[PDB]
Amino acid sequence: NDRLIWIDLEMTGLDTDRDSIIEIATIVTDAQLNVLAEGPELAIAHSLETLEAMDEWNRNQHRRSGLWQRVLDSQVTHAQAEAQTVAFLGEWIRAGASPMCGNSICQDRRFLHRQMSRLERYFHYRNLDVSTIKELARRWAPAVASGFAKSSAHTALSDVRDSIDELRHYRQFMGTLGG
Ligand SMILES: [Mg+2]
Repeated sequence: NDRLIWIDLEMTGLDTDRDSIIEIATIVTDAQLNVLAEGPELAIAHSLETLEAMDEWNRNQHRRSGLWQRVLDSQVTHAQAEAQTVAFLGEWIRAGASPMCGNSICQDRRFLHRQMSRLERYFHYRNLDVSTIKELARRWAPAVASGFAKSSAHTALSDVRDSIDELRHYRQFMGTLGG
């Protein structure tokens, strides 16, 4: 172990039962949050009809980021993206060792469970959600949030990259627990 798998996904919506994963990205860091390697960043093939069926903020966001065009042009399926990610991970850590790390990852895990089971099982059942710390800061030390801002970026790779930086930021104000 001593290595963490960070992941983030983009979806068509919020319904963990109906919506679909359209983009995925992973990053492996050591226990001290140093990036060791960036995994494949894949947009997943979906029909134009599926994209227009999304809400409004969703459509605008993905349009502006360019993900909308990557999805239509993509030739990668859920199974293909799953296989490549698992292969990437296989070169850094054995299955079942690392918790799933990121922001609001419970939501992500529920999507993986349905569309990318093999990848879901590659994770330890434990989650490492930066949101938990964000919630505590918000209630106990509001000022601590003022020092961090998320990247302008939009892709999943920058999002996961921001999650690591966010924890890295909070760690400075965690005292003894921060190490
Ligand atoms: Mg996310």
